[PDB]
Amino acid sequence: TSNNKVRRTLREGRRTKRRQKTRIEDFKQLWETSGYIIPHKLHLNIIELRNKGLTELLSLDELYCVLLSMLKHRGISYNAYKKGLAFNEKQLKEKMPCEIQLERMKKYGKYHGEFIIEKEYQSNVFTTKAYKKELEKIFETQRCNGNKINTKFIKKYMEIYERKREYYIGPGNEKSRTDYGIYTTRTDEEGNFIDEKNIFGKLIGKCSVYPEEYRASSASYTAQEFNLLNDLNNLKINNEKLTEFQKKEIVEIIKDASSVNMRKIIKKVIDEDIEQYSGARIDKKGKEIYHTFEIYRKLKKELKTINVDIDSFTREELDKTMDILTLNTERESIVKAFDEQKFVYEENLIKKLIEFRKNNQRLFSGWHSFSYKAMLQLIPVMYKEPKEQMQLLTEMNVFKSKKEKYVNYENEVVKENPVVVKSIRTTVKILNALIKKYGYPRYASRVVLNEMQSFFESRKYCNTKVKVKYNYKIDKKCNRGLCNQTIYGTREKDGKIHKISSYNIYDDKECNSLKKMINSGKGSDLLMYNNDPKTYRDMLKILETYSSEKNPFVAYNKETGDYFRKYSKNHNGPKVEKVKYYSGQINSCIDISHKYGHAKNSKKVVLVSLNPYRTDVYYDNDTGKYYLVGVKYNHIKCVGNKYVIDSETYNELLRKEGVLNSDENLEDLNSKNITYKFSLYKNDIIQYEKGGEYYTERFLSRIKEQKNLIETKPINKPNFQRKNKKGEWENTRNQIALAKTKYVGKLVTDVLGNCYIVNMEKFSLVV
RNA sequence: GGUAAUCGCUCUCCUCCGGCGAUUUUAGUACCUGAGAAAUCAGAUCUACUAAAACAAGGCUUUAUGCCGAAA
DNA sequence: CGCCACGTCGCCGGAGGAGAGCGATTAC
DNA sequence: ACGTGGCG
Repeated sequence: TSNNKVRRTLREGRRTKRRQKTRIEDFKQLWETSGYIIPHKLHLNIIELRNKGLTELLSLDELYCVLLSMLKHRGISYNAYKKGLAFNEKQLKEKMPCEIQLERMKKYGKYHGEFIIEKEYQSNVFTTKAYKKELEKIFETQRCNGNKINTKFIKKYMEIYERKREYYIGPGNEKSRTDYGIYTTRTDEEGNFIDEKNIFGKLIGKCSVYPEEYRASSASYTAQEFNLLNDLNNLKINNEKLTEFQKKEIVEIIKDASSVNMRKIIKKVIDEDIEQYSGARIDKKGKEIYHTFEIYRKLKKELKTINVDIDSFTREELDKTMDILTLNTERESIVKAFDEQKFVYEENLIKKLIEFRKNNQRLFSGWHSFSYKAMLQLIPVMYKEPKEQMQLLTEMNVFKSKKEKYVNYENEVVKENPVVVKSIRTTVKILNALIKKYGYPRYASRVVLNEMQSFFESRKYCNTKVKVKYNYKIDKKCNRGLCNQTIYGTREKDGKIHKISSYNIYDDKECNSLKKMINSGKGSDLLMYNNDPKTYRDMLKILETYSSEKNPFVAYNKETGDYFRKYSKNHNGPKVEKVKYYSGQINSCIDISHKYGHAKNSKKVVLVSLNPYRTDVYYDNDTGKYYLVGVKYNHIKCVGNKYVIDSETYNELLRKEGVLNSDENLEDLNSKNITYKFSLYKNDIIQYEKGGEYYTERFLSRIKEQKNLIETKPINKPNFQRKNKKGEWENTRNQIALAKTKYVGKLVTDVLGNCYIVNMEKFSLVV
């Protein structure tokens, strides 16, 4: 679902960012080990340094800065994007992208790939060929100008520069075993690591007859033999069926033919006129559907120029080579696969097959359903006995069943969409529960229906009529969405630290937001944009003259044409398109400013909207006080199995909620009779006694700062939180203070519907 | 009805390799305001432009085409 | 202290498997 | 969906 697509985008982005950091670090190491020192003062006018280096000598500092910049924007190697590519192509016939960006700076003062200007589409997404040409020019100029660079440095820098792993290798290396790439963590009997040649190979589907074998590639010898036998076997001519001798002769002729016209060939082999035709699959659109050997004829006409005999090839060698040509698409993988195959190939054949793959890719459309085992079992009996393929399939009746495992006794069905997997898991859980209690009377739909029918027909004396649970559960996992990204920068006003969000003017919704903020007087009181007093009333002047019911700036550039700039006698003011404004205080935050060089917990840069994990109801028998000590996702140091809250970052919430003082700790609880009464997770069940009616409600989380604040959900349905008025469902919250109440209770509820009352739990420092 | 195989045309899922961004902190310049004839200085450090770093909090040993980390 | 309105990340490009659906069919 | 200040 959208969530796994998100997980993927983040994983790929993280891998690319980490590969970029490694690139920069390796460049720094090469700079150190080559006899040069990293400078301390960095230059900002990088592009002008590129222009200088094209012709004139550059210092070590300038060269270091330009190389560091180059390693970050090394371009792409092989709508607005394609049109921008066309413009870079038409401008690259004379010059390199550095000069184009120079001109963009000179006449527009910007570089990035967003240049709506009819409209022109200047951009920054260039091609690696131009960057490499620029690097070659720069390096040659510096070398000819008596620089300190030696050829080893340029060669090694370009080796670092062109770091690009291949899509069929993935992450991990020969010492960093991960199950996401080629170098895996599984160990053999000797303890050595396991190494593959291509990742997609294991993903190939199984055969439809023998479920322990890999399918065949539809471009080989045996595949085309089988398909041409099926096609010519079905045809009926002159109310006579083709005989075995006729089948052999027609196969020999069609293999030996260059262009196929089976009306003519068939009348030649039969030696009899033709009055009627059946089995011919002429398209109503005007195409004569035939299964003649296609890859055969092209391979014959191609390899016969260099005079290489395909008939000299064995069947297994041809099938194997046709499989590798099907899967492996690049030169290196193909060469390694042909090396692994002990058969010896001339380099001419390798190049010949590679160009054949690259020019007629459409032939290798996919994999034939069967495997080579069933195909080799079928073809000889297909040739000897002139019978239809479907009947020959059921002769050995190899499609018996797969009920052996089911009569021996989820994973046997789960293995056969990451959402319906969970759905069917819940279905089978409930079915087992009801079976143990009492009672036994699409692609996914077909699979699940067949599995249920098979399982219920495996039972003895069963007469079940199978004629044709939305992931409620609970949450118990760690390492979920920790925070909501969006790094925030915060400032200070009269001793209070306020988080600052910028407002985009050029968005209609935000244009209306600024409209209602300015008109209500709630903007001028804030000190944002008050640092320029003259630059503020210009907003009002532009606004009230052109208020309307649209974006005032849109009409401003439509009528006047000029944009909005900063007050200046010389009209030198940079354009204003985004205006910051205060948001409010921060109470819940993640202290990050220590990752910017600032002091610990300086709160200069924060991240907001943390997520909850658990809250532990606490009860003392001395007076029955309430301590709904909550826990959030940040306080957990987990990875898969070690859901450890740790000793610290748990007593601090304990103390803030009032359980403990500065001295008392997690061991000073028995003294006041303090221990768990429950352990509530998201989408749990809790009891309440508001006003002495018992309200059984779903616990969600803790919010705000007020002590004993619980958010509740209607037991019945979370999708009906509180419908207050006639026909509106406001998402009203159940912010409630549990400072003065007297009861709380959990009802562990399995799917069958039973309710279990819970008592003093063990502890929560799992692993 | 159901099953297998083919051909052509239209949608979805998983995995991998990259690019352009966006948001922040620090620094420079412009824009503002004082001193100054101006330059330049100090201070504001709001609105942009340019560099570097951060980019789920955090963890590894494999010190590198390094690795994990937002879904059963 | 209790209410209730605000506000939260996008776009491209190359692959390769694996699922379906709709038309023609050949049949069990 | 659901945190998380401000303003009576």
